[PDB]
Amino acid sequence: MEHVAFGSEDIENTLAKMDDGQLDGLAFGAIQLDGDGNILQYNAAEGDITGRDPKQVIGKNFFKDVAPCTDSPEFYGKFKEGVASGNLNTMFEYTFDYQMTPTKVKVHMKKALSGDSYWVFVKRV
Ligand SMILES: *C(=O)/C=C\c1ccc(O)cc1
Repeated sequence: MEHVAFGSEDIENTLAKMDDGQLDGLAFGAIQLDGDGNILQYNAAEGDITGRDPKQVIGKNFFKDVAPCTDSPEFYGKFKEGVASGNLNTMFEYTFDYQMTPTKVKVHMKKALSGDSYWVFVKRV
């Protein structure tokens, strides 16, 4: 494992160092998105929760194609405000139900340490 706790204060500094191999060692799901919603990285833990094959979702649009259940003011709306503002740090519960057994999760969205990239972290609740 990669020892990083969900919701740590400096999580973006810790994950700046990890390649896809390392992101697969996290105990929670991690998605890296550009400012458009396109998927840059998708770890193994997220695949275990949603059933998606990480390698097959890279390059798709998260809100339009892969996870349309998050295309709502409660998820996408917050993301788009964060991108626009250039700052984002929010945590909330959500239910993932597109093409899967409805699953309650905790979501943490936060701006990456890198210019136009944004993290989505997920864990079961
Ligand atoms: C609603 O969109 C649920 C499904 C889903 C699929 C993949 C990811 O990463 C999140 C949510």
